[PDB]
Order: sequence, then structure tokens, then C-alpha cells
Amino acid sequence: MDDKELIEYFKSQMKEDPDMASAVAAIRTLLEFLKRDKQGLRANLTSAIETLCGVDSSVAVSSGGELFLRFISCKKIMIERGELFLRRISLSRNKIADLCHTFIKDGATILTHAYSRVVLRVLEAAVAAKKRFSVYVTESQPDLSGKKMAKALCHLNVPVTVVLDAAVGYIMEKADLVIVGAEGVVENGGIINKIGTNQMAVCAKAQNKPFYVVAESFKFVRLFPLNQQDVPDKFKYLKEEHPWVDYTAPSLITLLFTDLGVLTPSAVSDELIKLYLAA
Amino acid sequence: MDDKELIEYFKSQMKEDPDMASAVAAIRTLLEFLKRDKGETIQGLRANLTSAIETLCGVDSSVAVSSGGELFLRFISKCKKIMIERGELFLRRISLSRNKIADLCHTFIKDGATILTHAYSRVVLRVLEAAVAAKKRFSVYVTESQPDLSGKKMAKALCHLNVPVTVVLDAAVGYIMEKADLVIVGAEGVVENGGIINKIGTNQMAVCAKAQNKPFYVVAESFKFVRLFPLNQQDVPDKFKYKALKEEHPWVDYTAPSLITLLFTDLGVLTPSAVSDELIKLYLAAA
Amino acid sequence: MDDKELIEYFKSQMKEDPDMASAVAAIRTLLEFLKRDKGEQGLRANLTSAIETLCGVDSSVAVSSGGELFLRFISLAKCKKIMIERGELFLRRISLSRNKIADLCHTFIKDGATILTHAYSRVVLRVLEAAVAAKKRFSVYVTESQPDLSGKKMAKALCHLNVPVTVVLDAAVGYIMEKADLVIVGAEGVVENGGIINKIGTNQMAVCAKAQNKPFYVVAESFKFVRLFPLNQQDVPDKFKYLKEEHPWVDYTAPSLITLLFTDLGVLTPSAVSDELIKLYLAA
Amino acid sequence: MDDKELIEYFKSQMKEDPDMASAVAAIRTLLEFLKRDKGIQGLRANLTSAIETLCGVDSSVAVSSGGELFLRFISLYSKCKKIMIERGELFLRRISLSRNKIADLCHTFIKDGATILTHAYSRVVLRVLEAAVAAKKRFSVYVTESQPDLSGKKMAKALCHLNVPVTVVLDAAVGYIMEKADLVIVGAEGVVENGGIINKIGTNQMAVCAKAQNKPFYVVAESFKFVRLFPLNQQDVPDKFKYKADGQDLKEEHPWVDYTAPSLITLLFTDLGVLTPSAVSDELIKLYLAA
Ligand SMILES: [Cl-]
Repeated sequence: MDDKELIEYFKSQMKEDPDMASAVAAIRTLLEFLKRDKQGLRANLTSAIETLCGVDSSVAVSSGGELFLRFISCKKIMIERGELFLRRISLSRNKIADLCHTFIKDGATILTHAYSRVVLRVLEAAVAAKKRFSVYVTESQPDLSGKKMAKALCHLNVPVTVVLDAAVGYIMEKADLVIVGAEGVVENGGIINKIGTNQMAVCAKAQNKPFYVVAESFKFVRLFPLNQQDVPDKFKYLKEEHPWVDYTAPSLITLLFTDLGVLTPSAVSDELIKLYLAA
Repeated sequence: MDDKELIEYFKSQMKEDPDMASAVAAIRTLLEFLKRDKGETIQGLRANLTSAIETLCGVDSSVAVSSGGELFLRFISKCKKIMIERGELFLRRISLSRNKIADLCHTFIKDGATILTHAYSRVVLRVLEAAVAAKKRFSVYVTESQPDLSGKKMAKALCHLNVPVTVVLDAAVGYIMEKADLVIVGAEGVVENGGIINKIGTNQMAVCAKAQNKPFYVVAESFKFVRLFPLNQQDVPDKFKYKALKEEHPWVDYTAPSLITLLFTDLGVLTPSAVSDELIKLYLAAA
Repeated sequence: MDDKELIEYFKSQMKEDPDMASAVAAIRTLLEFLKRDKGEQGLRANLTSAIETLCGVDSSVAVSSGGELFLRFISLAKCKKIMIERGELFLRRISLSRNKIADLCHTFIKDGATILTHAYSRVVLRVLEAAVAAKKRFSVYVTESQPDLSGKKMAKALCHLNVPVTVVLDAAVGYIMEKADLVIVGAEGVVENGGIINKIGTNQMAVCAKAQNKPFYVVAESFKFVRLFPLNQQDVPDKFKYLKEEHPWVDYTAPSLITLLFTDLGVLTPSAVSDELIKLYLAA
Repeated sequence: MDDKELIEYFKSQMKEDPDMASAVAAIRTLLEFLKRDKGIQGLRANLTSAIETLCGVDSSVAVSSGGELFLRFISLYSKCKKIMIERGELFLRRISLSRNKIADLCHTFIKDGATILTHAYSRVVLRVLEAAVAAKKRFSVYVTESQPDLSGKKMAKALCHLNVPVTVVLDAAVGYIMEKADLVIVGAEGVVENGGIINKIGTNQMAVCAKAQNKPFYVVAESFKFVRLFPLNQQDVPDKFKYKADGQDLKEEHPWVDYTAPSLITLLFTDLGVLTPSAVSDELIKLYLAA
């Protein structure tokens, strides 16, 4: 392969299935790349392509890519362990759905932000459990991905209501819990997500509503932010500011439903070590 | 409805369905008895004559029949009463228990895991069903469980879900333990200290799993939470046991909380030590 | 003799005399094999071990350890065929083992004790008799021991001595353990690390006795010391062990689950067996 | 030794040393009774039992829990060789260590400059606060006078004689005063299986008010006070523990103790360690089985 063929197999892998995590698409592309040819001679040939996939700022593409590489270790066994990794990361969503939909009381009113493939999967699991619940979702500027989310939920016949980003503090009082996804989960158990998440978390804590995060383990990223500035620019981009993500501290999170299990923010560091040192 | 009717009604509830739990069949019978108790009159006597029947049903040594029965009468605080509204709301909820537990627990059965269980358990059965429905691949070892051999019945039920299963002697438990990844067991009752009262042979299976670091999981409904705190076997009421050249034949033994890893309930996953807080909330439900 | 006779002789040793250990019954048929066998040389040494395996009819571990020990200590030498006199010697010595043991044990069974046992054991019966008839009052608990219910058989034997005895289900060992003072058990075989192979169910009884701090004592003859070094159930040879069903006749109990072993060689803690075993196998 | 003797020996022990836990005074006289008892083994048993209950003439849960635990730990020609007395003294030697272990564990949680609120008189809380002055910590106390025996006042002097600032307040001013406190430290007459506690009437009220203002509620108590009860409400505390203790119009209400559920308690400081209410059931099993 090469640059032309990478930014392809990848970019279209996502077209054939827009339900697929940005990260999985990429890992899928690498695994494909290893299925190319003519030792460490190739090991550098790969690293040179994750950066290439820097054609998508996603924290996940970065961290998942790193994890995929670390999992690998003539070069057959590498295309094997890599397949055993892909097959594994694509089981995360079912796991997160099983684990989390259980925390949704029947008759609950849930508040979410923007669009999340995993959250959606969680709510589907809940209807499949015969749970009756309502949903409020932010419209989420500037791409209005919350309206997208509302549409998807409407098709699963879930009563959903779209409110303005500015109305979270206002609507909070009538919600029982908050469930949002993540772009990445940092070392301290906090999360990086679509701009607006932080405010929702702050507002939920003020009224004592549990704040749940659902995200795959491959989004575990090696960063320890102390505030909004410690979040690398590459992941978020005196008259106008436009960050796509913001950071939400562990103190503002109740639990994180991950494929590694249900976790408190502080328990994340232990899991993140076991994850990166897998084998 | 009189005593004759009750015992008949209760027995035909399980009749029309062997897969029903004893406490649920018993709770439904209190609901009918309640309904068919217009002959009564004072809101007090309904609640009073209703206690008289629990005992009648007590003709089922089962622990759950007591706790389910007690919990039922509790969830219910003139001649015209809305108690029945609560009694049906109560029935409506304990009927979701077994299933909440199955989709709560199956997620924890890893692929290729070998599971060890004891005798026959309706809850454990629903759990495994959810696991094959989840497309998971596992195998099972189950004690034949003397003296009624319910383990063999359990095994056949599993065989009909196409789950690979092997029946082994109650004595082969410590032997087979090394080839199991985890242990899943049901319960006749969940005690205040997070421990459990179950079919004889459970205690030693737990001790054995403990010595090999094998996780030990209990899956049980909340109506099985009972107001007892035993320190050893002797502390278990005979009403539930049937015991302590002679012979002894206790039908149940006691498993301490130090021997249980997690309990999977309709109230969520619990560690043994957290059972006491949930039992409180559960018994003071009405408030 | 010939295969036929061999087995027929063996089976008719324990049948008319169950009192006798399989191992001992095996060397007896072996003395006769040898005796009744005339006309050789190495032929003898080979035809004799090539039929000792035949006595495998008894998947019993003792037949194997016994046969070897017996064979090893008579081979030291048709005048050389006076191995027979060593065989009578050996068979004469091993027939004192039960007794040295029942003696090394009268001290540990204290007046008023409650003993928990598993299945049937001739050596255990002996020890308790040498204790009761020896002015001691105790009561016993024994597992019925599926599948041949040999536990009930043991019970009856204990009743005949008017010792109070209660039979419980194998499933009730962890239930009855709190009311036991100690457990005494026999062994089909003592392995090189001080552990033991015994009737299925023995293992879990030891694990429970240990969690409740109850001393676990094994009572067995030195001719049961076998050359095997298992670390788990999987290491025990199938040859001794025998919708699916698994029916292992015996299981292994690691040495850390054993307090003391009483043998004709003296009372031993599990970590002493290995050295004894060798100091035993290597005897002139 | 007959009943009159027991009682006098028991009250002497308490007059001898007023800082001695009531339960400690009790097992001591049980030990003395066991030493004199000139009566077979079975006798000795119900004898050292049909007196422990006689000591029950101090309707305190502790005296009951202590005795029970003592008989348990002590229990097991043969006659005389009773190694019971030896075990007895050993048990006695360990429980007398407890109070200090609590002092050490707890004072660590008293932030310098903190205002602590207490209820009635508690010997262990007194020891905890001494362990605090010793650690060079500066704090101030607020304590309820505690009707009807006004034991809170006596607590205030003890503290005054230790030089710690202390203010006495009416039992009715706890909700009012809560505002000024940083935390609540109260003792216990008994710790029940669910982690809750039985203590001087007025305790529950303080814990409920503490929780409402998110003030940490700490309990300091020796493990011989772990009792086998699982109360669900006030009516569940046996009457022998709340009455005779220390027409139309009725003062018919003079309970000496009340119950404080596990959800109103933050931490229990024990010789067995710093435990959260849920962890109590496992320690109570270990305590009662250890033997
Ligand atoms: Cl998906």
C-alpha cells in the first residue's frame, strides 16, 4: 500500500458503514496494510501510516492505533494477533450496552449530549429489556448532531426532545440521569468529548444527578489534563473560538461503562495500565 | 377462600407451570386469597387473616416462601381498599426479577469459559440461556446433587439448549474445580450478612472454589432476602433444614459471605457486605 | 501360572478375605505365580513383571507400588530362585504394618473426640478398634461415599464395635465439618511429595478441614508409597482413575492439606515422605 | 459468690474506676465469679450464665455483648483442669487495649481548628479527644447536656479540666448548633449487625441533622459492643435495653437509647479498624467466630 491507498481503504471503510467507530476503520486499514509486502523494516513502515491517518484528528484514531501496534508482538503472527485484536475491539459496544442499560430505571428521563453511537446502543438495549424511558438531547452546535441523535431515537420509537445547548442547566431538573459517550478517556478517568459535555457534567453534579460515560477501551488515551488547556490542540481544531471537544474532570463523573467493565474514574488508571501492557 | 382452597390454589399455580418459583406461586395465592376475602370487613382483618395464610403456605419449607410472603404483606399498608393495587404492582415486579438477573449476569460469562454449578437452579438456567442467546460459547460441569439428583435434571435441561455439559459426583467437586473458570449458583435465600442458604453441597463447593481463587457467583431474586444472620450451620432454622448408627440429611447448608464473590440481583450486582443496606431499603420499601 | 489363573487367584484372595488389602493380595498371587512357575532366567524377571501389570485388574495404585517394592527386594540374587524366601519374608513383614500403625495412633484419638472419615478403610477401622477396645469413647461421622456406598459399609462395621456413628451425604462434608474434631482417612497411595491418592471425595474433605483448622490425618502402610509426583488432579494417571459424565474413582490431595501421616515407618509430616520413600525404595 | 455478691463486686469495680467501660467492669466480675465458683462443667456454664443476665441489672447492650463474647471465647479430672480462667484473663487483656487503639485511629481525622459536636458523656470519645491534645491539635467542642441525667454537663467539665474549649447546649439546639460544627463524634452503647448503633437517646436526632448539612458523623466504639441485632426501626431495639436504664396524659415515653441506621453514619472507629457501616457484618462474624 501507500498514502493514496490508505486514505482510501480507510475513508471508504467508514462510508460502507458510518456506524463504525472512526478508530475501528483505521485499525481495519492497518491490519489491511500489514496484508501487503515488499524485520523492523516494516515496523517503521506502519508507524509511518498512523500519522498519515492524521487525516482525522479523533483522539481514538490516535490511541487505538497506538494500542493496535503495541499488541503486535515471519510477519504472519502479526497479522494474526492483529486480527485477534480487531475481532476483540468490535465486541466492545455490545459489552458496554449489556453493562450499562441496566442502570436505567423504568420510567426514567435521560439527558444526553450530541450524538453517540455507543449511547444509542445503550438505549436500544434498554428498550429490548422492556424499559420505558424518555430522552432529552442537546441540538449540539455547530453540526447539529443532536438533531441527528433525536432522529435515530425517534426511529426506535423512543420519546425524545431536542433542546438548545443553552438550555441544559434549565432542563436538568427534569432528568434522572445523564448518559454521554466519549472521544477519549484520559489517565485520570476524566473524558474528552464534544464541546458542551463539561457544562452538562457541571450542571448534573450541582443537582446531584448521576453522570454516566459509555466508551470503548480503545479510546483510553495517555494524557492527564488538569484543565481545558492541557488538551492538545490537534484534538480540538480575539474574535471567535471553536473547540470541538472539551475536557470533563473525573470529579464530575459517576461511572464509566467500558468493555473492561463498570468503573469509577479513579479505577481507570489501573485498567489503562493492564490495557497498554496487554502483551 | 379457606385453607383447603389456598393449598390447592398454590399447588395448581406451580402445577400449570413447573418453571415458576415457589415464592412467586405463593405470592400470587395471597393475591387471590386477598381478592376472594370480601367476606372479611375491617381493613385490619384483611391484613390479619392474610398473615394466617402465610403460615398455611408455610407448608413449603422454602425460605423464599417466608421472605416473599413477608415482603408481600409489608408492601401493603375503609372496607374499600387499594391494597390489591399494590399487591399486583408487587407481583408485577418480582416477575421481572429472574430476567433482570439473566441479562445482568450473562454478560460476565467469557467465551470458552467452563462453568461449575450445583444441582438445579431456575435462575442459573435462565442466565445460561441468555448466554447462548448472546452467542457465547461455554461448557458446564454440574453436580448430580444427591439425594433427588436435580443436577441430572439440570444437565438435561442444558443439553436441550445445546450447551456442552458434564454431570459429576458431589464428591468430585474439589477434584473438578481445577478445570472450571468460575462458579455460578442459585439460592434458596439471601441472609442479612450477604451469605446464602442453598441446596446441601453449596457450602463445600464455595470453600473449594475459594482455595483455588475461582470466582464464586450467586444469582438470586430480591424476594429471597431474609431476616436471618447465622454464624454457622447450627444457626439455620430447621424449618428450612430438616436436621441439626444414625443418619443426618439436611436439605440445605449455609455459605458465609467470606466465601461469596458477588451476588447478581434484580437490585444489581452486590458484594456480600453491601447486602445489608439493600435488605434494609428493600424491607422499608413502603416509605 | 497363566493370565487366567493369575487373575482368578487374585480375585479369590480379597473375595474370601476382604480384610486383606488389594496390594497384599497382589503379592500373594505373585508369590504363587513365581512358585507355581518353574523353568527359566531373565525370563523369570520379565515374565513376572509382564504379569504384574496384568494384576492391573485392580486399577488400585497400591498394586503398582506394592508390586514394585516386592519385586525390587526379591530380585537381589535355579538356586537364585530363592527369591521366594525373600517373598515370604516381605509378605511376612508387610503383614505387620496395619498393627504398627494402629499403635502409632492410639495417642491422637483423645477420649470424647468426634472423628470425621471418608468411605471405607481397613486401616482406619483398625486404628479405631485399637482405640475403642483400648478404653476410649468417641463418635464418628462418615460420608456414604458414592457410587458404591462404601461409607455405609464402613458405618456398619463401626456399629458392630458399638461406636456411635452417623452417615452423611458426600455433599454434607462442609456442613458437618464444624462438629468434627479431626478427620482420619486412609490412602490408596502416598505420592513422592507427601500427598495422597484416595477415593474420590477425599480432596474436598481436606480443603474443608483446613479452612476450619481441623487436623487432617492419613493412616496408611508404607507399601503404598508410589513413585509418582502429581501436582494436580490432571497429573494422576488415567490407569488409576478409572451430555457427558466423568467418573474418577480417586483424587489427589496435596501435601499442604495434610497434617500428619501414620505409617509402619513412623509418624510423618508430608515434607518427610520424599526422603523416606527413597530411603525405602533403596533398601539393599 | 451469690447474686448480692456479684452486684456489689460489679458496682465496686465501677466505683473503683469510673473510667472503666461498664462492660469491662462486668466481664471482670464474671471472671471473679468463675474463679470462686465451687460448683461440674455443665453447672459452671449455666451458672456463669444465670448471673451474666443477673448483671443484666444495668440494661446496657454492652454488658450483654461483652458477657456473651466472653462466655464464647472462654467456652470449649477434666473438670479442675479448666483452662477457662487462663483464656478468660487473656480476653480481658485484649479488650482493655481497644479503647486506646480507637483513640489513635480517630484523632487523625480531627482537622486543626475544627469544632467537634458530641452528645452526652462518652469515655471513649473523651480518650479520643485527649489523644488529640497530645497530637498538638487545636479544636473546640459543643456538647448536649443530655436529659435526664445531664451527663453532658459532666462531659463538659472533664473537657474543661483538660483545657479544651467546650460549650454546653440544650438537647433542643442540635439542629440550631449543627451549623457551627465541622463534624460529629459520638460513642455507642452497641453496634448492630447492619452497622447502625444503639446509643443515648438523642443520638439519632443528631445524626439526621448532621446528614442534612453533610457533616461527617463519626462513631468510636470498642468491638465487645458488637451485638447480634439487625434493627429496621426504633421498635426493633429490645425493651430491656431502652427501659429502666442508665391515663390520658402519658410521659409513657422514657427510652434511654435510640437507634441510628447505617445510612446516617460515615465511619465507625474500632479496635478492629476504621469501618464503614456495611463492613461491620463481616467484622462481627470474624469477631464472634474467632476462637
Ligand atoms: Cl455496532
